[PDB]
Amino acid sequence: MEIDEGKYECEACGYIYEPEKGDKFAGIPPGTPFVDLSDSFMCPACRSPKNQFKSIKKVIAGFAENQKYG
Ligand SMILES: [Zn+2]
Repeated sequence: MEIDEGKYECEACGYIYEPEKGDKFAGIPPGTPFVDLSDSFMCPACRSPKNQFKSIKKVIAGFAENQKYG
């Protein structure tokens, strides 16, 4: 829907790694971008290899628009 804060999504299970928040569930603190994870980080939900994670900085959403932007 709307992401960009270095939020990565596991294409293997659908988990979302939070960099600024850190993988508190895996052991990684916040203030850390996914690109800085360990050389072999595993998903805390599906245990997949960090290489299975993929960023997602895109915003898609639009169901109603009764206006013309000014
Ligand atoms: Zn996963």
